[PDB]
Amino acid sequence: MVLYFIGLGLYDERDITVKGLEIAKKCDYVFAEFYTSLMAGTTLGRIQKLIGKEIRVLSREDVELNFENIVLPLAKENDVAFLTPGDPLVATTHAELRIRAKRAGVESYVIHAPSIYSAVGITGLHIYKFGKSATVAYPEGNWFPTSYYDVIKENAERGLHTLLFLDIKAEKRMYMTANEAMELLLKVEDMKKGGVFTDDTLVVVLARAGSLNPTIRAGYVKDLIREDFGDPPHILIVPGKLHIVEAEYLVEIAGAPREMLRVNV
Amino acid sequence: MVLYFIGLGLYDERDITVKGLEIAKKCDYVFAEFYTSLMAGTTLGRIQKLIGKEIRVLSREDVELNFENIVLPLAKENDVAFLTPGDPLVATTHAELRIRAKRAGVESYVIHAPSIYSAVGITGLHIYKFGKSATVAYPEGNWFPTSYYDVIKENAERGLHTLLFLDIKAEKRMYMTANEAMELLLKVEDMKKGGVFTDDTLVVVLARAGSLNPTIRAGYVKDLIREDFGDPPHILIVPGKLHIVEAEYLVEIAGAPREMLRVNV
Ligand SMILES: Nc1ncnc2c1ncn2[C@@H]1O[C@H](CSCC[C@H](N)C(=O)O)[C@@H](O)[C@H]1O
Ligand code: NA
Repeated sequence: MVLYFIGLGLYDERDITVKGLEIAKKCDYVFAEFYTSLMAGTTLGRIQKLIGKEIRVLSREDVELNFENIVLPLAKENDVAFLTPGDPLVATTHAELRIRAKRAGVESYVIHAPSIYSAVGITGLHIYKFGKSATVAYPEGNWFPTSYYDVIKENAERGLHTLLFLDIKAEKRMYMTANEAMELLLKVEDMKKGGVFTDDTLVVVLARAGSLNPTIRAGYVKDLIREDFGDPPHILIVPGKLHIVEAEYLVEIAGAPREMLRVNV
Repeated sequence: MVLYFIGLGLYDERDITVKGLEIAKKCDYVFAEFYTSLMAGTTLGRIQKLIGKEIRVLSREDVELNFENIVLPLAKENDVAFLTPGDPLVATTHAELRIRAKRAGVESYVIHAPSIYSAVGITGLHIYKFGKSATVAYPEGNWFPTSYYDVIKENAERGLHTLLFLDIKAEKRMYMTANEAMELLLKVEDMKKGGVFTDDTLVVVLARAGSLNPTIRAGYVKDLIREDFGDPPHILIVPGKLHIVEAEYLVEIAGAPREMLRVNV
């Protein structure tokens, strides 16, 4: 009669909380999805070994179209867990799944875990300063989406930072690199001409948040657009005007260029 | 030899990540601060038991003025951990502590944990739609803070949701309730008369996120301002423009008035 939405955390199998693990171990059935994000520092096998339960993976269609006939039926007579990377309900559509549970007479509880939304705090950028967030999508066919560029413009205009998620093809396991993200934004700038993203724009790249050795880099596009940030996934941030302490942290921790202490503060 | 910034999570000792627990267990010295937030479902005793180490609690003064005198010295010859509620670098000034560590020749690592910043997901509000965040502070003497009101105005203007961290006076055991926050806001509205926060404003309250049964309520200020939302900690959220599914979740899960199902596009 109970469904537990349990977050898996940022990087590897140890990013799940003690509460989430203990609850997952007591569940009769455990489902998981890895289409919204992928746990780059571990594997399904390692996660299954830690939880000590067989994990049935669900595709996007399984969830969005058939959550009520795949997961909920079992949650009516047993304790069921639904595992997701990061913090449950961060993914836009996930919250609605609790409404489906209700309508099916199934109770649901949420067990939180670290999310990139809060983990980006490791860049030294003040969390309260983040504005609306967005996702950089690949252009294709006759479709060139550029809304993420407008998001950056509006936030920046108000001195706010912009958290940018990069495109991902979970199934195909193909990621968009921060490098590719920068190339696309430069292309959009050439069309929009809004002076929002140029070779002189200061950006921050975060890779493998959650690991003991994440990659945190900050600098100007002209210098970072060809740098090697390691294996995906990458997160790109376009910070608004920086608080002095933010710039110093980037300089001291992320090896940012001295220049930003005077140019972007 | 090294310093660990380890987050403890939202509610109780089990909100720490497996990674954080296993590392905390093998540290020679463990320090902690419990003034940046309230973990209403645990005690120092329970935390010490889980980690199996004695924890020396530091005050805001100990940290902000003497971190390099109390913590760092030991990190030069031992493995030290500094524990904090939620995520160590979120809505705190702890990021700056890493600079002190570096300048002292001490390498540091960060172990994230569930944070209120991402936990807002349980409100059903799309996380990407939150804009600049703010803190509602207790007026002090003739000083009556009001900046948070302008933040709400800026966000609502963009149709973005506003997350409001609430004040805390740890040494006085004082934790601002959502009720007190709304009262202060109504008073600021009377002074500024910007039509930003009135009795008809839709607000969302999230109390004791992280527990298995947090209080999640949504509705008009006039109806919520005197409602008992349970023990602290609380956060107040003032949504911007709602998507259909957001409104639906507020009604179905947060008990909002069914008329809120209708949205003014
Ligand atoms: N579990 C919880 N439930 C509701 N509000 C919470 C909360 N934890 C923190 N808060 C809010 O956040 C404020 C502290 S700011 C510190 C946040 C912490 N670093 C984190 O990552 O979560 C509290 O005063 C309250 O306003
Ligand atoms: Na945000």
